[PDB]
Amino acid sequence: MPCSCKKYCDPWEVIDGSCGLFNSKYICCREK
Repeated sequence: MPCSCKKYCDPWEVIDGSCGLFNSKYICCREK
């Protein structure tokens, strides 16, 4: 996956959506 599901992003990555079941997690994709 180019993107990645995490509760919070990386110092080099930024949010892009909401993953998980009740959207609890976030679809964080690379800062490009």
